Amino acid sequence: AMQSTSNHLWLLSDILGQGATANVFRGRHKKTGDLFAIKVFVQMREFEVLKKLNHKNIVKLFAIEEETTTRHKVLIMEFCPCGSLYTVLEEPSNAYGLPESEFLIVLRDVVGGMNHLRENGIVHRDIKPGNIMRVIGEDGQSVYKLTDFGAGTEEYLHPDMYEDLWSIGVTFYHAATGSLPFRPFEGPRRNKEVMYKIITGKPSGAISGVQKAENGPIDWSGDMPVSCSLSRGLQVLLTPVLANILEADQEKCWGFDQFFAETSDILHRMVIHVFSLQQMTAHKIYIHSYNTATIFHELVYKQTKIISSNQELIYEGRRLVLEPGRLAQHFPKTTEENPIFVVSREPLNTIGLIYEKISLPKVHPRYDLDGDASMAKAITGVVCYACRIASTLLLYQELMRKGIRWLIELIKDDYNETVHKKTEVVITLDFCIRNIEKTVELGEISDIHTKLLRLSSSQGTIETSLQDIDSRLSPGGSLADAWAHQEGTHPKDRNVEKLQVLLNCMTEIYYQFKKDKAERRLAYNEEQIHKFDKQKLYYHATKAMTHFTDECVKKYEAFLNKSEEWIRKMLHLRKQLLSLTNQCFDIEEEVSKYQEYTNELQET
Ligand SMILES: CN(C)CCCc1ccc2oc3nc(N)c(C(=O)O)cc3c(=O)c2c1
Repeated sequence: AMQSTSNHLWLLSDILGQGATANVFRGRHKKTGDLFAIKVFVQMREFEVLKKLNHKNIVKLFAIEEETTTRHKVLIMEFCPCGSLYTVLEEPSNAYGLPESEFLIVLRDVVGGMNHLRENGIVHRDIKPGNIMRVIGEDGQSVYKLTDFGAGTEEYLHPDMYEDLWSIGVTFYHAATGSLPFRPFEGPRRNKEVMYKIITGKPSGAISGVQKAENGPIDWSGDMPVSCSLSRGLQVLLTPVLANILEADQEKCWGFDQFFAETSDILHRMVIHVFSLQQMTAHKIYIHSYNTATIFHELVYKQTKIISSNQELIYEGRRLVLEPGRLAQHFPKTTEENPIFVVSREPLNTIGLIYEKISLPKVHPRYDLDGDASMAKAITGVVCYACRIASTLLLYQELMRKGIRWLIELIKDDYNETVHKKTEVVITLDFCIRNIEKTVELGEISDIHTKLLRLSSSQGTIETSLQDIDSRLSPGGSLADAWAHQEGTHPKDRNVEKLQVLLNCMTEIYYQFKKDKAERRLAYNEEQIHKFDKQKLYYHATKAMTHFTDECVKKYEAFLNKSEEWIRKMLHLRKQLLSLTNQCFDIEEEVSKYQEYTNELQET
């Protein structure tokens, strides 16, 4: 049994969305077989004007047909097989926030879609992840579209409307943190009056309000949580956009013009990957392609507290000198695995990666299809977070080994250049101390040897202290990079994939529990499978957290503690080589005052 039309037909089992106004079914065309989104319920004019609406970020309304049996007005819309943004946020990998690249696609499509709607004059009123569909483009990247804006949601209401830019800020915060900005204790249900009190609290600059106790306080915050998977450079640019659109004051509201301007400023910026080798921290500098490198060093300082003049950059095993006027679009292309390492002559504190330390929530023995579903979603997102941090800690160590293996070669290049200037002084020394011996009232000569022999003696002390550094930069010379290969974790251990095996098992049990919740009750046979796999869900999470802390974190903190000591020894050797090289330049000019002095007397 199923309904049909003159051109389309759909099964009632293939139901997609179910709302108050109508329901949307997954249907096909009677002549082509292509899949369409069939929506089964003044109109003839406001619907044909939605047909001409053609935009990348808007679901195309193809045609309007009338059903056969009930003669109901049926809308033939574009089918989006990936679901809505809410479906994307339900996956455990996005439980603590979307990927940073995926987050930029959402912001670009949402802004690009509403801007086209404002050019035509359509107010969306309700903008939630349920109103934003996802389509895979021809290139493989996601494409987000708007669809439902005709005649919103309890969690995405303005305080004055609770009794346009508001729901957009809640959606972006939800997509960036994986959670809602204003959450009471028992959720926005019976604590609905608390939800209204949270919004009317209007802390202006703050964007979050977590009630971690029943009828307790409201923990405000103006910054993104630590679990946010976005880069620190993106949070600095995203925070003021949300804070200025999350307050009831129309006097202090931004409006679409200032919103579209500042959002376009973020999307027009390219990414420059920079890894602080002395702090063991990876960063992402969001800089426009037309800015100079001076502004680039400014953004590196605002994210690493490194002075611009002290920023010494390394790229692909060689030093990198950035001209203060060199545009950002002419910088070398960088990735997360091949960034621009920044080192400074000043001593820097070794911090490492900062992440939220979360534990496993206890599993309840109550057989509750809704309880086990909400429990499986939270515990699987925790493993995704631990699997995310594990891969980040592995990347930090692998980036650390390359940066250290490069820096020792850059130091050996500075040592070899000192040898070049040493041979220039030794040749000048010998060809001037012996050219006097050939020619040899004598105090004009004896004072030279008492000064030339002091130069050859102090120059020799540089040679002894240089070959010592050559012995320190040798394998096993109290500065070798061999410890980095024999301390932390490696891709050979395959720790990220060992956690990802247990993650897929927990996700399949979660997806099965997600299906078990749709079914109101299970049979006796399926009930025990739901209980047996529920216990396996705990053993998989316990096995992963044990392997995460007792292997990934222990080896990381052992590698980090070893790195903090090697940085001091490296900073100590750089100060000696710099002094020894400076002791070769000042004596290079001290032998210049004597090579022309007595060697060239005056006589007709
Ligand atoms: C990857 N798997 C988990 C997909 C999840 C289920 C699904 C699939 C396709 C869909 O395609 C839609 N296409 C539309 N045009 C509209 C609308 O316009 O409201 C709504 C939907 C869905 O909800 C939907 C859900």
